[PDB]
Amino acid sequence: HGSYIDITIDLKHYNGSVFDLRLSDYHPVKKVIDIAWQAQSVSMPPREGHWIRVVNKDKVFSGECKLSDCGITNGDRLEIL
Repeated sequence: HGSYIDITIDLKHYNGSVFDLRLSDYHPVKKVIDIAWQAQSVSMPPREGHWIRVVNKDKVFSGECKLSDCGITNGDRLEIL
């Protein structure tokens, strides 16, 4: 169910790492955050609100939005705030 997209996650506001991710766009922008914490050594944790900024598009989305509904596609870089 959905459609696979290749994106980049940027933890600039945390340990500063950057990884690439491929997942179904029917997922909530929030999913990128769960995955981010599982995959990386982020001794933080994440900030409430779960807000993301699509760097290449200079637009912020609520972590509750559906990725597809945010026009987020391959190439997009999501900066977790």
